[PDB]
Amino acid sequence: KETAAAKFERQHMDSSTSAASSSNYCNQMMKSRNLTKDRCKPVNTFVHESLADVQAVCSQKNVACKNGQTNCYQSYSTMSITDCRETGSSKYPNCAYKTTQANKHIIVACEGNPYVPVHFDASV
Repeated sequence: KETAAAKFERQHMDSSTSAASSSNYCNQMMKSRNLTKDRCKPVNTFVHESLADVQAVCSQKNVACKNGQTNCYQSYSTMSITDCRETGSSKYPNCAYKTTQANKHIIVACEGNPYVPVHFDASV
């Protein structure tokens, strides 16, 4: 099956755009990366950076994840991100999101060898 590292790239990477271009970015990206297949995922963030700079965050500032684990790392620098959150008119299978573009540090959890990101924790 799909690895955890691969799932993180499918759900959170968008190196092909520098930022969200319009209010429909979340609606199309959510559908196209298959994040609405079984149900509407309520929150999800896309990162508009090269995959090498996001993988490097596993060698940056070690911090505690929101749930207590200690395999979390925070970016020394801010990154371009898009936050997608479900709207009031969202109704499966027609999931609807609100697009929010912004610049913040990212917090991810890392695992394996090579040691890479496997989950998006938060943006701060």
